[PDB]
Amino acid sequence: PIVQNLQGQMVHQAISPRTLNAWVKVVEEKAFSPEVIPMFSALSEGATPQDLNTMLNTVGGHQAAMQMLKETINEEAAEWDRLHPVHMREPRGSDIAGTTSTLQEQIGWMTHNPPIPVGEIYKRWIILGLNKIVRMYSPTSILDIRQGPKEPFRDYVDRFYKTLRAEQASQEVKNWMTETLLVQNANPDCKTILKALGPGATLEEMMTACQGV
Amino acid sequence: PIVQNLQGQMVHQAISPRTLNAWVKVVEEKAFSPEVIPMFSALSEGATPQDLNTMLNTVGGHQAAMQMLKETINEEAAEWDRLHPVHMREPRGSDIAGTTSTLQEQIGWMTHNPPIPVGEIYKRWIILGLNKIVRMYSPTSILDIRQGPKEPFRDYVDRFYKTLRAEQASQEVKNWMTETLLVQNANPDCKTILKALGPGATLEEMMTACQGV
Amino acid sequence: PIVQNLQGQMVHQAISPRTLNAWVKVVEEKAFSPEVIPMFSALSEGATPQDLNTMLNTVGGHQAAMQMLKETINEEAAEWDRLHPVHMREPRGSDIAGTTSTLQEQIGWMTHNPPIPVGEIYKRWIILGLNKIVRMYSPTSILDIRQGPKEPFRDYVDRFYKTLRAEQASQEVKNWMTETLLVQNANPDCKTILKALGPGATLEEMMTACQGV
Amino acid sequence: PIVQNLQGQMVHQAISPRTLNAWVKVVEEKAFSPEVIPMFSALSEGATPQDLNTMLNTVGGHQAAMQMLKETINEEAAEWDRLHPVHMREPRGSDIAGTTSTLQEQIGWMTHNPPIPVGEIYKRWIILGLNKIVRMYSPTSILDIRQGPKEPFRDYVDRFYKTLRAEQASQEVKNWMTETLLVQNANPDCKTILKALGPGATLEEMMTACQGV
Amino acid sequence: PIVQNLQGQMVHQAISPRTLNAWVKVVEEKAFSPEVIPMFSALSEGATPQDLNTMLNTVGGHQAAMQMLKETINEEAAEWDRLHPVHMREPRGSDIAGTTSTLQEQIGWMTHNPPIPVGEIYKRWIILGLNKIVRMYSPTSILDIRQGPKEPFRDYVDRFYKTLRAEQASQEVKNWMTETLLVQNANPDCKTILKALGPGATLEEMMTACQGV
Amino acid sequence: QGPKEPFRDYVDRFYKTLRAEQASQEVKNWMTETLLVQNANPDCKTILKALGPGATLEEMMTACQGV
Amino acid sequence: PKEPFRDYVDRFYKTLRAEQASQEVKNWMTETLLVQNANPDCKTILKALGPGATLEEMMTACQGV
Amino acid sequence: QGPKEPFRDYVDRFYKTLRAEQASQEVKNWMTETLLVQNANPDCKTILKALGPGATLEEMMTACQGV
Amino acid sequence: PKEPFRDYVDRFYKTLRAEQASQEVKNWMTETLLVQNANPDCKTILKALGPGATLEEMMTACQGV
Amino acid sequence: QGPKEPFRDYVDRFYKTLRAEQASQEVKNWMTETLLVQNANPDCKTILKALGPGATLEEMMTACQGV
Amino acid sequence: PKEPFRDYVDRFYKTLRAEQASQEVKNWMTETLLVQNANPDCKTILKALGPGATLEEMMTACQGV
Amino acid sequence: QGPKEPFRDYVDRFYKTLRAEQASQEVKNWMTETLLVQNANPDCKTILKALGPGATLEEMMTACQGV
Amino acid sequence: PKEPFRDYVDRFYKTLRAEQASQEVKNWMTETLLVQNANPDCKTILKALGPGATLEEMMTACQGV
Amino acid sequence: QGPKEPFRDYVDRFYKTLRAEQASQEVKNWMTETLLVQNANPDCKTILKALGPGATLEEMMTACQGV
Amino acid sequence: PKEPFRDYVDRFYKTLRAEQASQEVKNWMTETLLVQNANPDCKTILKALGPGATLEEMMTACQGV
Repeated sequence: PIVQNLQGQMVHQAISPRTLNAWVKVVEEKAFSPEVIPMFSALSEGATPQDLNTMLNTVGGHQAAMQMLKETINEEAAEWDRLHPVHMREPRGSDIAGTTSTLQEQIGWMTHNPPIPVGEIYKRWIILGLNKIVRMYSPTSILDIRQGPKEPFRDYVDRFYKTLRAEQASQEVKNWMTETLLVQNANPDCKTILKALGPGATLEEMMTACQGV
Repeated sequence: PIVQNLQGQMVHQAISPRTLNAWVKVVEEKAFSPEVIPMFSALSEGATPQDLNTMLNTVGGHQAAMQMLKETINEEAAEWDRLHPVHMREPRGSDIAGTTSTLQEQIGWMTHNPPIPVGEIYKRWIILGLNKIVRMYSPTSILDIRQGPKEPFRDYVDRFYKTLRAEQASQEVKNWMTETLLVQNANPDCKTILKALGPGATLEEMMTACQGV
Repeated sequence: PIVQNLQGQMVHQAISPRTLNAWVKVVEEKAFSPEVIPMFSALSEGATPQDLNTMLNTVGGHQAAMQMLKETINEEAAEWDRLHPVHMREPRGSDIAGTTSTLQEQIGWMTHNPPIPVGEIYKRWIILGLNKIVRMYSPTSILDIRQGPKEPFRDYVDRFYKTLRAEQASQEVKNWMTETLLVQNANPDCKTILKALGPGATLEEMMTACQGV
Repeated sequence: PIVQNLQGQMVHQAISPRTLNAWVKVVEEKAFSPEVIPMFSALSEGATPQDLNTMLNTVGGHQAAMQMLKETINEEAAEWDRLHPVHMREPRGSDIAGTTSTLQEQIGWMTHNPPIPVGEIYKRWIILGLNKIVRMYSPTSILDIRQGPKEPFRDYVDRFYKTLRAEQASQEVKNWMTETLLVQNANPDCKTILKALGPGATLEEMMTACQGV
Repeated sequence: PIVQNLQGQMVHQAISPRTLNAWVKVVEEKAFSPEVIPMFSALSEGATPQDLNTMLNTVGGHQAAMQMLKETINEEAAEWDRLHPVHMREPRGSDIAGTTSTLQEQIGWMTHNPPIPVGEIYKRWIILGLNKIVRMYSPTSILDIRQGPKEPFRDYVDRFYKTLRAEQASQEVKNWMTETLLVQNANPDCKTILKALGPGATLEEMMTACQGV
Repeated sequence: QGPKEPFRDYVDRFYKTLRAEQASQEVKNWMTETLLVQNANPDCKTILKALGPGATLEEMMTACQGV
Repeated sequence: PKEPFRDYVDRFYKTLRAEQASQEVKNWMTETLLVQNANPDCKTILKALGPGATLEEMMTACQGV
Repeated sequence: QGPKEPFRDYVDRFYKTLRAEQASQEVKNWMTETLLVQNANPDCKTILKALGPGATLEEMMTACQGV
Repeated sequence: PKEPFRDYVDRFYKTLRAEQASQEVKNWMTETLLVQNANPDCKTILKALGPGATLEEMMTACQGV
Repeated sequence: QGPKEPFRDYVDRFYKTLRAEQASQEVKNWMTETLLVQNANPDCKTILKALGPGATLEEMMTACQGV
Repeated sequence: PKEPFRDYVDRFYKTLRAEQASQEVKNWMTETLLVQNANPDCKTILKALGPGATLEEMMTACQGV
Repeated sequence: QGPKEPFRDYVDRFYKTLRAEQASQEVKNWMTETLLVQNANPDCKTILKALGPGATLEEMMTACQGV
Repeated sequence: PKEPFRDYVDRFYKTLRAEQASQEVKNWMTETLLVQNANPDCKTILKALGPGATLEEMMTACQGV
Repeated sequence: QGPKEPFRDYVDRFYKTLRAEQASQEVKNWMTETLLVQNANPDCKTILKALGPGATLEEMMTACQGV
Repeated sequence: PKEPFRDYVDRFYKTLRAEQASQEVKNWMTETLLVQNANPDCKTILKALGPGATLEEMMTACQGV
């Protein structure tokens, strides 16, 4: 992170040891279940690119996942260099990625007016790679999720949304999936309740109708 | 949060990374079980509206829940604008919600004399939305909770109160529910013990009578 | 808590958000099992009455438990007013409870010479209420605890002491309970080993005799 | 702990609330399993005797364990007074134990040149008492540990070493126990593999030979 | 760690008590499962050799593991003394290991220009020893890992990679192992799917082909 | 509600009981909304739940007649 | 009896094109009679819509039961 | 208490034993309150628990006679 | 024998309106005799109230057992 | 797809249905890619998955004919 | 029928060395005929490669099925 | 110890073996205390454990004779 | 044989009041003979006390076995 | 290795296969050390593991002949 | 056949004290012949030591198999 020093000038604060341990727990124990993206996004709040690379040094070891992450970062760095050609110096994609930039360059950019938020930029490329990894480690297609013959509708909704949260689908597809597939893949008793609501039903109406089904 | 700087003037302290991770754990792993409201209320102590929005950026992803939260916030923001028409400037509902206000406006209001506690105000609108979400994700009506034929009365009381804590019921209804339904839905042996106490029984008397039932 | 400011004068430090979350976890998940009293006592180290009330705002919601806590606090506040009649001003019971006192009154009392430790006083009234609540939520009388026919003696000793720790019993009764009931309620094989030690046996002798029984 | 104040003079920092809660978790939930000694040793890093007594106020409640701890501390305090007769004043055993010494005496001793490290001294007496308690609560003699007929050798080695770590045995006895009993109490198939290594085998050789046995 | 003091000069900050407790949890509870190396690497960020030795004082007790660690450190210290003969003074291997160096020597080296990063050097020797220990405590050869007849391919990939992460294999061997053994040891149905991809398949292609197999 | 009981008869039983019930009007409001659906016959209950909680008694009867 | 509801509808509206009642009557005819002359199962399903149902609602609800 | 034993007889057994018991008056207080109910016959015990712990022995006998 | 307790009460008080003892006797009559002439099960339930029971307590306790 | 149905017939069924389906072109894109493989016959599905998602319909038919 | 695919290939190419069609024909002969004259199982496996398959792909795919 | 073996005979077996055992005197001290009780016959072992670890061999034999 | 140990003790001490040996003998008589003339089970239990046992220890140990 | 196969024959099978194997010399080193023991017959494998990984092929054969 | 290995050793060395070959031969005799004349099971166990085994290794390994 970045902290105002005793002289009032902004200075680096290293990402604290037990924060990195909380990220190591998230990488090692949750096996890229979709909550890894929220927890990465949270633990890296205000992280400089040096801090973000300090976190990715423990995605290393998951060498298949790390490869997908590195190539996604490189792909986005090239796309940055394409969208923003050459005119502190303005950061190139490798400067955003914290490989070629100095720490003082990173903090300078993040503390500029207007800010050049290279940390919270690079964090988007990393989150996009983590989305690819969460897809790879997903156990099921959304089309495989069906309600158990005695499964509570809440628990099926959780299985469904947890899977949907991993999918590649655009929001327009996720809307269609929510309405059609959540109804379609319910068990026949609960499906009968859901069908009676008609196509415009909110998830609130669906679940409140199916309490104790 | 808000912290007195080295100059003695009040300044922003960002909600720390591992605090946000503790909130991500509460959203992701506890599936809007009713303890999500206490834990939100605790983790957001002294949060500015910018901090609260930083926490809600991880209710996003639970898109059905996030919709209920956004529309509840907008509903309360309109109700604020109705209850407090136009006369720092006094905050409009979108200023309470931290969308249109600056961070310095938020801290200025929260540090005024008397304080204008826009953080601990907005936190009530958020908690009201989380109550709607906790209802939606509740597994059972309070009327579905019945003591198992060999369930310890303590464990049934916990199942009952945990469900009652999710319900929409006003306190007058919750009082009636406690006295009549907790007795009514006990198993017949324990119900016989509870009935013998009469209608005025405290929960202490009920549980102390039913130890080892 | 209370912290020496940059001017050297003592000032309030708010009980930190993730400390309150650790208390919410203790209230919500451990269901007033007896370790709730140690964890309350620990998390509230150096808490002012405003801090303690900030912690009790999450016992609220457990409305039966909260009622027992409020009436125990009020009972102790009246007993304080009785034991210390009217002569900073000396704190009345409601000043100890942090309802009628200002934060500066609370810190002034806690930092006086000699100290008037209104925080670590009020914390005793709260712990006394938590003892009543731990009794109510206890699953068994100490007289119901018997060693399983193949239960290791250590595990029965833990079940016994965990229950004994919840009981109302004075220390003289707890001594008698330890010696007579721990022997009496062992299974007949282990009971035979324990009886052979005679009445003066320490718990160390009992357990070291019963390793691998 | 001890911290350099803004004037550069050393001053007390109270053992933080959530550190005490992490110790309460270790005492309450791990039932004096042998890792309680490492976790006590870690959480009490740089603790003054006042801090250490603040931690032992939650071993209280485990009244049998607390008695063994108190009498071990008193025994060591007398042994200190014997080994160091009367000549800040030099600390007596009760000054090491933080009962008769002031906080400023404790910090003065710990910050002297050479240091008089009354905290990290007293912590040894406490750890010696915790060793007695870990023995009492041990479930088995080391002689009771035998490998299951299909138990992986790693898991038996863990059961064995975890038990050995609780035993009274001197290091010379622990060496003999490791070599003879770990071989002797293996199941006959794995025992056949281990015997083939001869008496000089390292634990590395034993385990690498028994992978997938 | 190392922190800039109020005078701007760099000074020691002790590795905080609850950080050491998080390491004790990692050593005691995770039984040298391979995530112990990431968690050591994370918790020891910026650790001086005195801090690292403070962490290794709780690998002590796992006396077989501690022996492998000590001899690996001594082996690397001798190799350091060989690779860097005698010319602050330049650190010898025992100065890197923090046995013969002073704390001020350690911080002086770590804060030099260019830095002499004795902490993040010594941490490599420790991690190399932890790799030996993780091998010893590994439950299986990579050749023993086979997919269950109904095991999801994701779960077999996790079992495989978790085992591969423990192995001695160089990266060239790990590449060959990934491609040939992951295919070879799949169950015959999933193996049929994997074989159809040909030898060049990425892990992404393998897993996306085997979703719901 | 009985296993074959017409919904108009069950409504009559319910409100006839509710007049004797001694709880306050606030509780009776919650009762009329929650219990009337909860204790309905499983077929009739399935019809009623599809109306949602805002339905009037007239609408509930109009839907459930002949179920 | 067991005629698919779309076929019963087609018969009904084909007849309603022929018989010559006034518009208010034809409205009432569709709304009451299309339900009341339906198969007993279909009639039971259709009454769950109440009196406001358009034909599209009736067909999408019934599905031939 | 026996499976058919009159409560007055069980009280006589209990207090006759309590006079021989060697524990202090503090323990005997706890005994008279806790054990007398705990070891009562399950029917009689069900009557006694409904009186609550503040009941006198006279009240306990007055309630349990003829159970 | 098995008469519902409300009916036994009604018979008793209907009789107590007729027989002419003084008020102190009538008080004692309700309190002792309404219990002691009850059905044996009802009598067993009613004695659990002790001597202080009003008729409302007696009826709400017994419920016809 | 049927247990013995030729893949060209299943493709005809699928796209004939897809023309009647009322969802937007964005959804239909996702449908044509995902559902066509997902609902294929297990043998034919095994052939299709080996082509990967980038395969054209012509390639899918060319592979699955005679499966 | 059940001849191992390598032996069928060897027979085919041994024959293709003898019969005298032009190069474009020989290319088409290997590509179409080596598949179309294969055993029915082998033919089924080989068509999964499409028309671009080299002989090395054909043999490493078929493995004699 | 055998299922019927007199404790004096088991002590003779044990110490006769202990003289042949090659471990150091520190280990033999731990052996004589721990193993002698641990490997005793379950009845005899129950007698021995009640003496506690500080008992002498003479006391152990004096207690276990005729068990 | 199966006589409760308290009764055997009472017989023994009643006899020891009568027979006229000197005090050192009477001490030895209680200590050795009260054990050695006991029932074989009682004797087995009592030897577990060793020679130092007072009569109160003997009775509280034996309990009539 | 076969259930009765002489170790010299299994070594010949293994290295004859290893010459055909297309992996690099780094992989073949790991193969010769790991697989030769791992795939040995359970009796022969038990002999081989007792030699440890540093043993030469000559030592492995010298130990396993006649197993 | 089934003779305990210590007894076979004792017979062998008792004989080796008598027969008069030179020292290099006696070394080879102990090393090869003590194994090769052993019982077939013992011989199988002993070859697992290789040629370097001293008699103490041979006895502590074999244990009479």
